[PDB]
Amino acid sequence: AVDGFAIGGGAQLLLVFDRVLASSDAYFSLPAAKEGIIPGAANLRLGRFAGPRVSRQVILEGRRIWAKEPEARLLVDEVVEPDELDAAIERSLTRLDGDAVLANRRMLNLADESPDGFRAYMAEFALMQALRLYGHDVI
Amino acid sequence: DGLWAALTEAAASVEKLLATLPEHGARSSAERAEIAAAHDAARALRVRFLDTHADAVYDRLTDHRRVHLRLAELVEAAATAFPGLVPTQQQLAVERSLPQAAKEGHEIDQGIFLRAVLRSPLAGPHLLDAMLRPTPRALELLPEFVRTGEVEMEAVHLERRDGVARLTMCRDDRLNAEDGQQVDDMETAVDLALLDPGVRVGLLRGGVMSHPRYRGKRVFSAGINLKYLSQGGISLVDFLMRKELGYIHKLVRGVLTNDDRPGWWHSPRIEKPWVAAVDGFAIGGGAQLLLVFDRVLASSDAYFSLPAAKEGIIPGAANLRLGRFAGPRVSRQVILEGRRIWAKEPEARLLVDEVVEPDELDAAIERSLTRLDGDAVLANRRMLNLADESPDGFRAYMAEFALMQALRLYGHDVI
Amino acid sequence: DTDGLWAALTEAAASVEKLLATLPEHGARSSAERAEIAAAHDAARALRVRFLDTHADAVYDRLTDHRRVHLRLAELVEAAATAFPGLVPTQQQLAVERSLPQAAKEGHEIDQGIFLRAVLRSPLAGPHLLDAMLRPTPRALELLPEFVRTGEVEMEAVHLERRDGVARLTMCRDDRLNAEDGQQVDDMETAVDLALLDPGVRVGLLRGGVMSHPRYRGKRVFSAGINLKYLSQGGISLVDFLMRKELGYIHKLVRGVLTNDDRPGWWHSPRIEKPWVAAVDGFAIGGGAQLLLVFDRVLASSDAYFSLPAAKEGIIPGAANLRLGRFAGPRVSRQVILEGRRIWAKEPEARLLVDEVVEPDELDAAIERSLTRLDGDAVLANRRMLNLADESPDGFRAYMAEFALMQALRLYGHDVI
Amino acid sequence: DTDGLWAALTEAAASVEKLLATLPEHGARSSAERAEIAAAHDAARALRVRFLDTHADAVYDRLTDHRRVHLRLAELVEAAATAFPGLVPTQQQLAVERSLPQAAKEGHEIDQGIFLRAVLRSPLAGPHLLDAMLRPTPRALELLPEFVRTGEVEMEAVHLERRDGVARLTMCRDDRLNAEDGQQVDDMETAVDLALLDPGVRVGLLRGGVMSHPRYRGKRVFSAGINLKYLSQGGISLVDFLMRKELGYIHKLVRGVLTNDDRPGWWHSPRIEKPWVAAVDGFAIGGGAQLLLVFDRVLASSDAYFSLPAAKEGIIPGAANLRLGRFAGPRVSRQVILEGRRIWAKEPEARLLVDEVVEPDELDAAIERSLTRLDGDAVLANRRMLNLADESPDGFRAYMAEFALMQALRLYGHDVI
Ligand SMILES: CC(C)(COP(=O)(O)OP(=O)(O)OC[C@H]1O[C@@H](n2cnc3c(N)ncnc32)[C@H](O)[C@@H]1OP(=O)(O)O)[C@@H](O)C(=O)NCCC(=O)NCCNC(=O)Cc1cc(O)cc(O)c1
Ligand SMILES: CC(C)(COP(=O)(O)OP(=O)(O)OC[C@H]1O[C@@H](n2cnc3c(N)ncnc32)[C@H](O)[C@@H]1OP(=O)(O)O)[C@@H](O)C(=O)NCCC(=O)NCCNC(=O)Cc1cc(O)cc(O)c1
Ligand SMILES: CC(C)(COP(=O)(O)OP(=O)(O)OC[C@H]1O[C@@H](n2cnc3c(N)ncnc32)[C@H](O)[C@@H]1OP(=O)(O)O)[C@@H](O)C(=O)NCCC(=O)NCCNC(=O)Cc1cc(O)cc(O)c1
Repeated sequence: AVDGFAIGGGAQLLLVFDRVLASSDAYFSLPAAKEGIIPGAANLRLGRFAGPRVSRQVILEGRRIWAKEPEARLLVDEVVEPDELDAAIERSLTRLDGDAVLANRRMLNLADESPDGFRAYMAEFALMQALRLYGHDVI
Repeated sequence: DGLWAALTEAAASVEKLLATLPEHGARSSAERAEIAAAHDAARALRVRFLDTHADAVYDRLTDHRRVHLRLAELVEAAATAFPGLVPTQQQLAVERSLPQAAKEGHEIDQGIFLRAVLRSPLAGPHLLDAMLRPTPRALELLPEFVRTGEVEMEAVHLERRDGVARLTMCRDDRLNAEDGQQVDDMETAVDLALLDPGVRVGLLRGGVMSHPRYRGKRVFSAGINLKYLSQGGISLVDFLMRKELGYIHKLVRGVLTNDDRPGWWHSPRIEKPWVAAVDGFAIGGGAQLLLVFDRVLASSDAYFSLPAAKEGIIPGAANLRLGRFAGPRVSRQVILEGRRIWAKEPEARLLVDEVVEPDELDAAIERSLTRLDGDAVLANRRMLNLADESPDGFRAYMAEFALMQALRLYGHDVI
Repeated sequence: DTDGLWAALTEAAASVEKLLATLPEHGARSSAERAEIAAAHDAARALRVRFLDTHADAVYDRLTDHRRVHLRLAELVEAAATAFPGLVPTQQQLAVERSLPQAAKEGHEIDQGIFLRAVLRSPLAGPHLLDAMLRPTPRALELLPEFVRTGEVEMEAVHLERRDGVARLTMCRDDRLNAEDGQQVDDMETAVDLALLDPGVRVGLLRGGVMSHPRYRGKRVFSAGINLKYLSQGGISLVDFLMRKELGYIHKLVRGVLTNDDRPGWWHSPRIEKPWVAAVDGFAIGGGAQLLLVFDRVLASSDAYFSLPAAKEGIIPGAANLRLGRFAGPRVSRQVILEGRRIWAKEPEARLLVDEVVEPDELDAAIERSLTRLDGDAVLANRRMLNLADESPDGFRAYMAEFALMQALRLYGHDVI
Repeated sequence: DTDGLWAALTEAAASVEKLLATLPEHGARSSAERAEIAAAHDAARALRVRFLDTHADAVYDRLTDHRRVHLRLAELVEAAATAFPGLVPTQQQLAVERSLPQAAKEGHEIDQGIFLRAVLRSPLAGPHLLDAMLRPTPRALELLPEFVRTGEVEMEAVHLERRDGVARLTMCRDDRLNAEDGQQVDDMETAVDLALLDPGVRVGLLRGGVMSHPRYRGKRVFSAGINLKYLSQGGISLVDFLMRKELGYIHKLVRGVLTNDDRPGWWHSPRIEKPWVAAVDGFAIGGGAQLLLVFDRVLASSDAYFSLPAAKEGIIPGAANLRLGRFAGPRVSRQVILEGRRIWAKEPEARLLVDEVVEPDELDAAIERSLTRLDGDAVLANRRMLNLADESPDGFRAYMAEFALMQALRLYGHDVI
């Protein structure tokens, strides 16, 4: 559930949950673009959520999607006024209970992101990131 | 006929129980029920008298539509020339002293009056024309403003620059929360802006806020001051009416000037294009005004509402305009169900023109003012308004408002 | 008299009077026999107009003791018939007419059309006749007390109910998909009237009940429009249905009912008005979808649509021509009306007439939460203000004037049938 | 008459007449000499107004034997000139004014603007001058028979052609991408009267024919704005084009043509109207897109765009300021009219001027299939009732009245040139 805002790792995590809720006053970004480091596994996942086009407007040009703009539905599931977010949230948890969800979830992930896919990506990350750490402009 | 005195004994009885009874708050139940019944018979009579004698009453107060009188002036003049028809200065004074919760609702009479006046195809266009003429305090500070280029006033901060009359809502305490003193600095900011030959385009925005929840950030407006509302600080006439017949109307049609300066035959009114920029949010009157500018800009983090729906009062002339902006369907989701359109949701484009990130709003705004310069804009603007909202349309609406609002003022739940 | 028209008209008709009297019924109609009856009619109706263009207010003043007695449509046209023979059909003529094969009638209702129009075009009569069809009907004034004590009233077309401060109206014609006719128009006005008066009703509700016909069994439909049956046969009445609907209850939903100078606060609120909510199941077609443009809040179920179908050969769909515009734009409206387009609840342009489009298994819940959001005494004030800005008393009056003679024309235009 | 506002005016026109006749030719004039002649015009025009605010109906009654003779714009202003010297330019002065460049003209048209504005504000002469403009023109009337015969007219601008009940208009001006001008407007109205009085036509269609200019060779092109070069050069007549085309043919596409009490049913339909379908190829700029705001069905190509370019330095974009808001809302219409926005065929908001958008490949078949959906009778009785609610008689006239003098002032505004 997103209150206020999801910037950076905050946003990165939203690409791994089964259901994302956010109050209408929210927005999301990774706006480390011109100087910051690589935003984790976002470069690996944001693609499958909002295409290569948006994916780059976000991560490369530093754009941010506002909770209420149409394109926010590529990342979030539900968007409601903060003074009803609580119930939106509760009524949410009770919908993913059954063991039917455990199975379907599990297959869906097997399709979205696979073992080789994550491994290959995390490999290059290990180094790429290192270097991006000790890089003049990020420092 | 003999309607007058009829009305008179009516205000008579009322005047009576106006002393015999104990302070409001300790009456009972044929105590209350009796004053209440009284008033009704009186106000009921105030109406019948005016339905047939408004034009007369108006003619006597203005030497037959020969002297333009602003709202305050007109109602006052009405009081001393027709005791019982509308409250006197002092009478109101007693009222304003008490808290909006315990008043006898004497404003409702001004509501019944001002209504009948605007309902006439003779008096109404005149009371209106009269509320379009430059405000004295404005003609007072004009020369000083023209030479200075800067006028500092409690709620508003005017400033001419590059041909722009930039107004800046600066309640560095209270989120520009409107109040009948702002409605004054505001109507003066507009006039000066319109009469300053050096101004071509107007700009309305919010200054930086001092309050902790918003220190260092601009805020457009938080609607009306809910506080003074309960306390008895929101004048039906001096604020709620003066507001819609005063500056807000000027932003549409301009300042009715005196036959002086070449062109008056084709343009008795000086109008200019205005541009509103929204920072943070436009709640209430803040939002209401956005339905009258030539160009609205807003940072992507903004939203708008009038979310007085289940208890509050009528949101000004919104009920009259929001329709033409977003259909009867949305119009009601906003005003009736209390919904708010977020700057970035698609439906925000029914109200705003441009929406950009706050760290580029400044340029979006500048590049905006330079686009409404030519005299081609003055003409096209003027015709567009003639189509969108017409004279009869506004008059009819403002009429019923005069009363409807009055009553919505002294209504249990709003209080 | 002086004018002269009253005699020209009095004779012009006198002619038709005879000509009809002599010639046989229709179809026998030798032949250009008709061209004569034709011309007779045209010269007569042409005269009915000129007379009223200059004497409507008078004629109206005599029928209502100078705008001093409120008379409903039926009453007014009847009163007109006996006091100005030739101007408008008599209870009898209409009888003869209302018992023939629509496609073979002289078209006397057209006379009723020329009257309703001139009467509404007048800024004198106009307001008065309409404030007369603001006023609550007798049937309801009569039924009110039992309603206040019971909270239940089973009528033929509608089923009224008071539950939780909500006037639940339920168009219940399951045999025809809530078709349309004078009894329906009579039950709806009565029902609406009862709602508006019941000091126990804060908000109104209109939904269709479950249908019993085999095509849509178990489910419920909002309305399937005007009963075509009864228009073919003849006999969708121009005055007891078409005009009544628009000036009576449909207009009450917008301005409330007009009460006598009884209660305290009349001087300021002569009419009792409350918000209304309409929920759509299955569909609204025809008159049904016409109503949608008068409701404060509106729900439909995902899998329905809204259309006014008669594009190429039907009639005029009431005030949908004065209202759709304000709702979806000049192109939308001409699409819906002129080219019979249909809109589905789940398509974008649907949010132009619908406030919420909710899965059928969730509709009950949505409806119930909306009835709880239009409570206040502010919502009543903001409602009255908004309707004033949308549909000014004048615009409506004007549109109804022409509609009465135009719908009348369309009600007989040979093609219609 | 007695209040002698006329002698003031008369008196004033002289001070102008003297100053001109005794001061050097325009550009030869000194700063002071400029300020003086200019001061005289203002005092004169200022007086032209005051006189008419109180005597328009009179002046109008004398020029038309008390609203008893319908006179078109040209006729009326001419008649006004000879019967009230000083009120409005004579044919001669208009002749001279034309001889020069916009900006050495004394701007006499402004007077015709003050005149036309006074007449239209009058609830008496207003609707009367407007009915005279709806009457069919002498040229059209002249050609009505040969059109009924041949089924084809071919004027310098348009090219009319009956075909299946369709009055196919085609603004063929390949030389200029169909830039409006004085003649173009004449043929347009003639072409529209023809389509309206020819019983053979049921549905009219406006479309731009193939171009002949190298840049566009081979492609059809709806419209490319008003003929500029004349705005520079002095061909745009405030009356014979700007006003005519609004009060004339463009208004006939809405209400049709007012006939005489000839054929039967005139008592209920004094005007003959029919549906229209414009089709946009390439683009629709200026006056062109102004036309789309009154059609019954707009077809547009995929590559087409719409705009009202007369933004920064120009003249009012026609009754567009009266209609645009109704199709796109106050924030649309200003973006388009004030800021100069341009709407493309394939973008979302194009659906709020256009009904269909199809690839040039198939636009041709599409236009056809729609030409056969407005055939109906209700499609006349729906059309007519929609246009009444869309744009009121008062509403339109109010606009026109202020347009006449606001636009007259634009022709001469310094920027425009
Ligand atoms: C805007 C808010 C949501 C901000 O929430 P926060 O971030 O929670 O800030 P807050 O801590 O609440 O407020 C910041 C600060 O501003 C003050 N503030 C905020 N809103 C107001 C208003 N409306 N008045 C006065 N002071 C205000 C608030 O009191 C705080 O100072 P403190 O009380 O000392 O703490 C909140 O302030 C709020 O809900 N205000 C209610 C807004 C409102 O409902 N206005 C009602 C509008 N109703 C009309 O305009 C009616 C109207 C107006 C007209 O002009 C004409 C007409 O015909 C009809
Ligand atoms: C709704 C439908 C599409 C349903 O299709 P199906 O699922 O195919 O059901 P059906 O088998 O056709 O009909 C089910 C059932 O309802 C009956 N039914 C359905 N519609 C009607 C109508 N309109 N009248 C009478 N009975 C009807 C139908 O006759 C069936 O019973 P049977 O005849 O014995 O079989 C169909 O019934 C239909 O097309 N109805 C036409 C709807 C229509 O065009 N109404 C016209 C509306 N035109 C107006 O309201 C004009 C108007 C009304 C006003 O109120 C005011 C005004 O000023 C103008
Ligand atoms: C359409 C264009 C963008 C086309 O660009 P291109 O492909 O670059 O073609 P061009 O080479 O410029 O023009 C092709 C050809 O058509 C001629 N042409 C194009 N537009 C015009 C106009 N408006 N007038 C005359 N001739 C024209 C142009 O002069 C060329 O011939 P040449 O001059 O000999 O070369 C261009 O022609 C253009 O910008 N025209 C300006 C369009 C314009 O602004 N019209 C102004 C509209 N303003 C109104 O209608 C105001 C109005 C009209 C009314 O009817 C009523 C009313 O109340 C108010």
